[PDB]
Amino acid sequence: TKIPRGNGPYSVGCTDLMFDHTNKGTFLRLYYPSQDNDRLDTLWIPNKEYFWGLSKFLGTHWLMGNILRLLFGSMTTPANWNSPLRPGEKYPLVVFSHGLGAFRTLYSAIGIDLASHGFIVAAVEHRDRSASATYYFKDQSAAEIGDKSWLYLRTLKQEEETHIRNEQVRQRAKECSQALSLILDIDHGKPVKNALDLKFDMEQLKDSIDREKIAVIGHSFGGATVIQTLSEDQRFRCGIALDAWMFPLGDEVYSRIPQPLFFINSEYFQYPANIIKMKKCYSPDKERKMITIRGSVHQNFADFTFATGKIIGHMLKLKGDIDSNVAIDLSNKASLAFLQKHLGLHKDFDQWDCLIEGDDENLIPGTNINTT
Repeated sequence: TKIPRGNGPYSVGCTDLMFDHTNKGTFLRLYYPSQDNDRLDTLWIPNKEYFWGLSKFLGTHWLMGNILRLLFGSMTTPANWNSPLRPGEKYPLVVFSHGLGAFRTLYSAIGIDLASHGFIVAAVEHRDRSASATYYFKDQSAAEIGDKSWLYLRTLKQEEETHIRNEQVRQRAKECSQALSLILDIDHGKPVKNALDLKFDMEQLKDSIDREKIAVIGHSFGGATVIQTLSEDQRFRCGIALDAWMFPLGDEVYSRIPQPLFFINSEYFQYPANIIKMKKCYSPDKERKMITIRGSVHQNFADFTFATGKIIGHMLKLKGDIDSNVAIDLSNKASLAFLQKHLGLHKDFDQWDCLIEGDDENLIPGTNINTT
């Protein structure tokens, strides 16, 4: 695999958690500091139907689905599948929200890097029909047999976009808050039966969370989801929006976000109608920071930027002018510095405080889009 290993000192484990088993329950992929580092064997895209959904998302035919599966169906991401959680420390928690057409496993480069620095990361899978695909179970017996019900991305008419994208962002925010509540309840001993039968004992998570140190992060639609989530749920102490797509948000939200918020943008994705909405979040009584990564594209924040070579990836707009490892390192280091500042962590991530200010050859303070 060319998804980078995390740069921090902790070994990284990965598992999946679904509870309850229904379409209204929570589904997430967990990245976490692992006690041991025995093999990097997590499967990146774990089911054939995700490839089918990606093909529908792309507007391609039957054939693209099977082809993606042949190329990437056995690819790993560098985490220890179902490895025990590293004991004896409480970890800060990130809930992560994916973009339109994505699903929970496609931001492992970020999730694994955070976990390697001592975070637990809960990457939610949304059931708002913004994921290319997702699944749930119609009853407990279906969960026991592994009898999955698939839900695929909803395509919208233009007259639908304003109302449905706003309904979806509100559902997404609810799903982020629900995921946080599930993890906090497990932390304080709620018995949970994972609807997935996996060799990770969820009781390991009891007393494992630093409950004051919680953040929400997300890409694209997931960046709008950060803002909607912060507005509704003050258990989240700060947010980081990766190339936020601001269209889904209602006007009411802009004034209702007390928490610190960091915008990390790609150079080649942003446009004035979107940036003006980020600017609406600024106020002298609030902490808002923005940086833009030079030479990057929207896909630099997701794992398909690592899936292909330099030339095909550039042609497919999965890669920008900047090296993908260089770009994700800048985003991850700036994120860590921001998290340390606003969660009050006692780590050394303040070595990267300069990146929050845009002070790097590969960063722009603020944005290239000067509109206001």
